[PDB]
Amino acid sequence: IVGGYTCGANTVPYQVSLNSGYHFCGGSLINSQWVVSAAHCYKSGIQVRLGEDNINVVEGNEQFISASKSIVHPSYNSNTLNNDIMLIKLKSAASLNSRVASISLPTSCASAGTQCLISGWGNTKSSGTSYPDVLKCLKAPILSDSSCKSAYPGQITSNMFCAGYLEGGKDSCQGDSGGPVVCSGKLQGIVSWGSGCAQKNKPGVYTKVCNYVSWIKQTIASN
Ligand SMILES: COc1cccc(CN)c1
Ligand SMILES: [Ca+2]
Repeated sequence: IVGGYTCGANTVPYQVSLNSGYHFCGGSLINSQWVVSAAHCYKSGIQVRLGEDNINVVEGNEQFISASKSIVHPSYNSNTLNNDIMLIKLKSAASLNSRVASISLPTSCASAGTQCLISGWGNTKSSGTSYPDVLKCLKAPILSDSSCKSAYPGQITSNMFCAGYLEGGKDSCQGDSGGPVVCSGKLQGIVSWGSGCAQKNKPGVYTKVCNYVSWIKQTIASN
């Protein structure tokens, strides 16, 4: 997260870190046994880390649970990043509490201008590289479909939305991938793509979760 703030430990209880020997992506806990992430975050050997603030230190609220299965969306296209969503099932159910908690799926899609919270452990520089140990947060509005399409001609599908600031300076970044965009207590987005971080006229692009609720529910009910 570029241009954000330190969230504060365990203030984003659905936020998870996906670890394959190191943090590589974020995710969102949506029930005791399942995580939503980006399809581009797919790899084998994933351990889900919940209850994290400083990802380099054991601080006492963590649960580390290996994934038993990953399910990438059937329609994910890695080139276009259309349908950039994946589910990850935990080997064991997480113990839910104030600091480890699920986030509700959307019942409605959020509109442009809605204010959301985007979070992650990704790079904090628009030009350099600095990775924070503690969770970073950004408050950002959903952008209009027209402005998003104008920003990225030819690339925005009905399964994507833009959020952020056309002026630059505040954005998601590498390693934030897969993480949450939450608006009014519901997971409306997944950190997906962009062109660099925090550049003018290149806001972040997010998977449009409301489009996937039926798939998510059905998949969970049978797996
Ligand atoms: C270029 O790498 C990125 C990864 C996640 C999100 C974004 C959006 N600025 C960019
Ligand atoms: Ca930790």
